[PDB]
Amino acid sequence: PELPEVETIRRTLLPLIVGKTIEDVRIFWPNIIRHPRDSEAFAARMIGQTVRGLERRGKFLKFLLDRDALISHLRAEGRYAVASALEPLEPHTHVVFCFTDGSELRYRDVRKFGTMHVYAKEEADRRPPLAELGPEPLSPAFSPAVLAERAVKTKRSVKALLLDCTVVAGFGNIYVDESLFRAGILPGRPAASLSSKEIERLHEEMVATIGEAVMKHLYVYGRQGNPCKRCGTPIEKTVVAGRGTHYCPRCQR
DNA sequence: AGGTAGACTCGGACG
DNA sequence: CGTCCGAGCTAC
Ligand SMILES: [Zn+2]
Repeated sequence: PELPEVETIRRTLLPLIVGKTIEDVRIFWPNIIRHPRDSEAFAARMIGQTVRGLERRGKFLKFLLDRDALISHLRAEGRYAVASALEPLEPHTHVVFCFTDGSELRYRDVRKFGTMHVYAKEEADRRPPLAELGPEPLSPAFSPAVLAERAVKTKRSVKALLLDCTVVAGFGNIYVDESLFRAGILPGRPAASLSSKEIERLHEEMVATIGEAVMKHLYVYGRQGNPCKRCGTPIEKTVVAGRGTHYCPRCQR
């Protein structure tokens, strides 16, 4: 899931778990657990804590308990569900939080690619994976000025810059390509090559693109070989910043 | 110094 | 049957 979907998960999951108390934590793929390094310590420490809140930073979910925060990243295919301990688990369920009311918060991930870290709440923001995370794209903290300052100081492409979690939080591949198309900027452009006008336009399209998605369709992403919706030129796909990258070679320069 | 590329994690889809 | 893919500690 991308940022807007993670926000939807945050909003919908919270009422399904708030106020529940963890009675057991079962782990079927210990590698998902990144901190504490020992999955048995991870399980032991959460037992007895009650869920108090659920926040989002970038694409990270931050479960707030009594003493600890659980920081979870789902990557592309991770998913949470709340269900009865009496019913068989869905396939690819790797971690289950069992509540005293007989319900469970289950984490599934066919790719086994997501991560979990638990720290005392007051430490979470200054430890991985939240440490050094950039500002929320929809916050005043993410400004043209902030974007301009990062862009001038790097030799990287503008696409690489936008994918950098320290620059802006959780702005995914799809939204990078869409925003660059909407701003009329080629993804392979050196970030430092962007004018003030272009940085302003890019910031504006980033906010509009992800903001529109958060409230509730694609110009380029996955549309290679099909006509641009604005000019009819075939959309092209190449590798930029180590990712599949889609663009219109007429609309973007 | 620290910015930056590479290694790493996985299994479904693809040739 | 190998190769590809991609979000977010190690080593030049
Ligand atoms: Zn076009």
